[PDB]
Amino acid sequence: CPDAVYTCRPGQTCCRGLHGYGCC
Repeated sequence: CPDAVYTCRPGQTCCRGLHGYGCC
């Protein structure tokens, strides 16, 4: 999931981004 190191908001959805994974 994107919530591994990056910074996002609580309750985000694991959405495959350009860097492999990103917060929806």
